[PDB]
Amino acid sequence: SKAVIVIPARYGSSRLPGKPLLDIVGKPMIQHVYERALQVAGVAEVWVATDDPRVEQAVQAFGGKAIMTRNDHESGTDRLVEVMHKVEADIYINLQGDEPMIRPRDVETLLQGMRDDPALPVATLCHAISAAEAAEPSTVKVVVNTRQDALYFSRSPIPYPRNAEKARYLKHVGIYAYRRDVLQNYSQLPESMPEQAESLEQLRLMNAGINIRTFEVAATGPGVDTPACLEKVRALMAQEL
Amino acid sequence: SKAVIVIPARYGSSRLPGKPLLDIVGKPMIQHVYERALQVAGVAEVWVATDDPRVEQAVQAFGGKAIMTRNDHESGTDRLVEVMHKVEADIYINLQGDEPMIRPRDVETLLQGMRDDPALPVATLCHAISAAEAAEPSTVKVVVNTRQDALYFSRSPIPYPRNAEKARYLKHVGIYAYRRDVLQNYSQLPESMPEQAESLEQLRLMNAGINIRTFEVAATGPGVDTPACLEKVRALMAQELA
Ligand SMILES: Nc1ccn([C@@H]2O[C@H](COP(=O)(O)O[C@@]3(C(=O)O)C[C@@H](O)[C@@H](O)[C@@H]([C@H](O)CO)O3)[C@@H](O)[C@H]2O)c(=O)n1
Ligand SMILES: Nc1ccn([C@@H]2O[C@H](COP(=O)(O)O)[C@@H](O)[C@H]2O)c(=O)n1
Ligand SMILES: [Mg+2]
Ligand SMILES: [Mg+2]
Repeated sequence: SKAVIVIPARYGSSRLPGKPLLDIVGKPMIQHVYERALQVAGVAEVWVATDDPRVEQAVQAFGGKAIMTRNDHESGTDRLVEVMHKVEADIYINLQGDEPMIRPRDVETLLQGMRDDPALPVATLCHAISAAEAAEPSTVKVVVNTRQDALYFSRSPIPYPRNAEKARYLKHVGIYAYRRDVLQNYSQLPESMPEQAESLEQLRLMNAGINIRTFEVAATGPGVDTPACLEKVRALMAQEL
Repeated sequence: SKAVIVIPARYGSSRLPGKPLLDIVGKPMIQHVYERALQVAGVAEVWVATDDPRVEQAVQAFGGKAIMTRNDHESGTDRLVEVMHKVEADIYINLQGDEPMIRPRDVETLLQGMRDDPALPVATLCHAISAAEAAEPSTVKVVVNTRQDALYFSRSPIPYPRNAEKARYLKHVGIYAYRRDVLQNYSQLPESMPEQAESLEQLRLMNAGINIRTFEVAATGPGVDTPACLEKVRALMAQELA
């Protein structure tokens, strides 16, 4: 069972142009994600899928591996599909390029989940959050069954607190592990109403009946979408030293 | 394929003490639900399940079949399990005792779905609603996939309207059809945190990986839960006789 990591890292960004190259305590963000991907055991290759020559140069300068991809993809998943046709693997792990506080051990948990059950199509992560936190539509909630399969991904606070002291909440951590066959059939899947209404691409998978198993991990460090959040990651990663 | 209908009828009610006996055009609500259940084709027997002798006498007075069940039951579905041990059937249909405007044709659609797919564990009903109607916690919402299977049920307005113009809402009609094996171990299913927080019995099935297929029907008549709606129901019900 060959497994590879692919890190979507487009140069463009609405809030932080050239995000991948932003310096964090001495190293460009994309490097922090790449080096940590390298600490994950059981993975044969780690790639940074980019669209700009500057990102590609930056990745090669610190020893990393980069692969150029179409500069008109609508999302990291669509770019991952392009990489799939080019890099042969049985399992592909999609790691966000703007989440440098990722924990290698967390990615191992994810991989183990795929290998312990070869029938599992997709796997992802999640961690506990308060009800106050679950109220934010910017934070995605996931509801799971006993086997930990996802029932639904929503920006609405679910489960609903009819009996609030009985409610337990979960934030979805955007890391994904995919079986090869799922990426091969991907471009054929139609966008679904829940997906367009919620603005949650993973819903496209649930629509088509493809199962996604979650795996709980401890609370995860913040991502880099805003200048404010960027200073947050710096202060955090620095002190971590 | 033997199919039977069981109508749970707990007496108590915070808002409407004794809903089942509440009169509607000269018939206890429970009668309207029973007579309509009798119009459903393909069903061999129709029972009413209660924990209160007052409801029991009321059903026998109009010549219906009534069975007494424990009072410690947590839900209607748990109550049907007790009935299951005594009343044999391949398929059990749980019809709410407080929705008198039920359409026999909709229950047949439900039964047809079970028979068309002998592998389907549970089937239920749903119908389109406005976003405004979906805001109410008392109205349960359901979100499905392309095979009409349910993804999740909630009192919360789902799907969340990030792009409000693309949100389409489906209201869950609380009628259920289950294979016998579903009930035989429904009361032995692990606790569902979602069930406990949302107070939705069907969530115990999802928590256990048991599939529930949805079937869309036309907008249904309101229910007798609030003194406000109870009047809308009498007006309509009487208007129907006309
Ligand atoms: N301990 C209990 C509680 C309820 N019931 C009976 O079960 C039926 C369904 O209950 P409901 O409370 O009116 O309806 C609910 C509700 O909460 O509105 C139950 C809930 O678990 C779930 O089945 C939703 C559906 O999602 C449809 O809304 O519907 C009623 O005839 C009620 O008397 C019972 O027998 N024993
Ligand atoms: N069109 C797109 C959109 C996002 N992505 C990647 O997906 C991740 C998260 O997306 P955001 O730009 O929205 O933060 C980033 O690593 C980003 O580079 C991509 O490679 N192509
Ligand atoms: Mg982002
Ligand atoms: Mg009701």
